Amino acid sequence: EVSSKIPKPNPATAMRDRKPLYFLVDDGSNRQQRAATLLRNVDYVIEAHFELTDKAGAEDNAGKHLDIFRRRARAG
RNA sequence: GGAUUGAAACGCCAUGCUCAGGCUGGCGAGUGGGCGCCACUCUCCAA
Repeated sequence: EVSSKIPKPNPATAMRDRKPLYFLVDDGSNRQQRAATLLRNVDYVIEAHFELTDKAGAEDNAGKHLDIFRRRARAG
């Protein structure tokens, strides 16, 4: 894996003088090795329900979104 | 259309099992034993 993220550029100066930008993965300490332990077979069932946000418009109704959700889930 | 301690993340670049060594030297299938004992082509048919 990699050691660090990328920095923000300045579009103006970048083009006004052609300059390459990149991150060099293979260089020195940039390379980092990480181990992991993980599950191998899973299955679950989830129970939940909706609730109205404060910014919601007056026309919004939870049941409508719930029906949309059921449609989408059935259709995959 | 904000936010699954999440969003991105190569095990990678390459190296001869090599050089060589006798299954050899040699040993008798060899000694010896009867196919023998004995038995009618014989009775009669002109040229």
